Amino acid sequence: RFLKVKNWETDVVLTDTLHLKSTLETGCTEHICMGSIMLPSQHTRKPEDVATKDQLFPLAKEFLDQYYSSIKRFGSKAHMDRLEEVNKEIESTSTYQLKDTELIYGAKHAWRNASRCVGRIQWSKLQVFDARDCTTAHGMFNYICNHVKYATNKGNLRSAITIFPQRTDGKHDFRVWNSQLIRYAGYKQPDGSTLGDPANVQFTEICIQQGWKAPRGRFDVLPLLLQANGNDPELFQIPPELVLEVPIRHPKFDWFKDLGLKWYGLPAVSNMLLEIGGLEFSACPFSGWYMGTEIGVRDYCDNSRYNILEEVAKKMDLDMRKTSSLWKDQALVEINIAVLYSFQSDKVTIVDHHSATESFIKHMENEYRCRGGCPADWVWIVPPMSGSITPVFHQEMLNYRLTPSFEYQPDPWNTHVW
Ligand code: HEM
Ligand SMILES: CNCc1cc(-c2cc(C)cc(N)n2)cc(C(F)(F)F)c1
Ligand SMILES: C[C@H](O)[C@H](O)[C@H]1CNc2nc(N)[nH]c(=O)c2N1
Ligand SMILES: [Zn+2]
Repeated sequence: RFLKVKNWETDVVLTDTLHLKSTLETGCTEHICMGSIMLPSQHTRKPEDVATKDQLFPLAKEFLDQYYSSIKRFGSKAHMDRLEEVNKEIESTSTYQLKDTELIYGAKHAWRNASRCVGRIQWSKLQVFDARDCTTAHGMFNYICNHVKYATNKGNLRSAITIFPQRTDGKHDFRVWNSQLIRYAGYKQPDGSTLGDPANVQFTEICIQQGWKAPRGRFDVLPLLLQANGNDPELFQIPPELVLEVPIRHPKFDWFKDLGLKWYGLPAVSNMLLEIGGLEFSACPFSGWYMGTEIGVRDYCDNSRYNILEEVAKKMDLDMRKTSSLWKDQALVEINIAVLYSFQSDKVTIVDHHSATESFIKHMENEYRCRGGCPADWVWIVPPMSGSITPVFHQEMLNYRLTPSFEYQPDPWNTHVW
């Protein structure tokens, strides 16, 4: 009931007691482990799972008890009256509203509890933008531009989240239909192949079906498609001066510029759902900075993404006949050297997978010491390249689900009553 986790590189043992406070389920049973299912049935919030008023107060109490425990005023009159006040408000409204202080605590701890995030060492330095007074898609557009400009900070990137009004009935739902705020377009070709980013080919067409005029090229920054209070979503173009991009060059290979690759500086997930004290925030774009491998390995070299191992090994002139020449591996390392070098020489914040995984072990030690545990998903924490030469490969990690949390949710174009 007080489980142990070992680092087999260092023989370090940590003791997890935090998992006891866990409430959500994981998908695994005593007889089957689901730790490699990408979007487990549990990790999703459908708009039908509107917690009724009966369900709402325990969730509200539980969250309020840890918040007041966090500010060392647990059990005081202030806690008791806030407990009573929200109880009364859930009676009256069948929902309730978070204080600004409770919203910042909730948001920071959803990040803190994100077992799949390797960058959590920074969880307490997060800038919370309260957009719960927003009412229109134009207002959403304005909040989001302000978020991008703030978080980008001229390349000195700053973590942030913008929180739009919470779900109520489920049919009046604020949603950012983009999966990230800044993404490159993807166009299918007349010959079947794909221009830009194959991930977004359906989303790119949805923007055109709603009227987007596509420059039909590679790295075309998509428009924001914003839905407000359940209304049909409307297209907006982020001012280009607000979208900071890094041209990718290599510190040895001068032919690397002619590849003509670039990437945006700001990773800003926009499709997920923030859950706090039983309330569901369907639109909550949050941004940080990139770990290099996200761009260099997954974005650039996933078979179904930009898939550039081909041309890079070509220009490196590699033994591309044999599978066992590791030409793929060889081109992958050079590509990721280039991503880091470009961002750093341009003063845009980026972290390499070695520094990031070291910081997460260090972060893990802090959580087990001053919190009693740290939920962690090894399948996601280990970087997609050079796994065992980073310290997180050798670290045992207990995965469990704590609230407040970030959840996945259906893409809005499958649930929307147009
Ligand atoms: C500050 C710098 C940050 C870095 C370097 C970072 C890094 C990462 C990486 C590498 C992943 C794996 C995703 C993938 O490989 O496709 C991830 C996932 C994730 N990040 Fe972080 N992140 C940062 C900040 C944040 C912030 C500010 C939030 C929210 C406020 C956040 C929440 C999440 C969540 C919720 C997931 C995974 C969702 C899931 O499937 O469970 N991260 N992050
Ligand atoms: C390969 N990058 C795609 C991807 C990136 C990120 C992400 C998010 C943040 C705030 C920072 C960062 N550095 N990355 C999060 C996800 C997801 F969807 F898992 F949450 C996916
Ligand atoms: C099948 C598997 O669950 C899926 O490929 C996961 C594995 N681990 C991952 N880890 C990270 N960081 N990001 C991912 O997209 C994935 N994908
Ligand atoms: Zn399991």
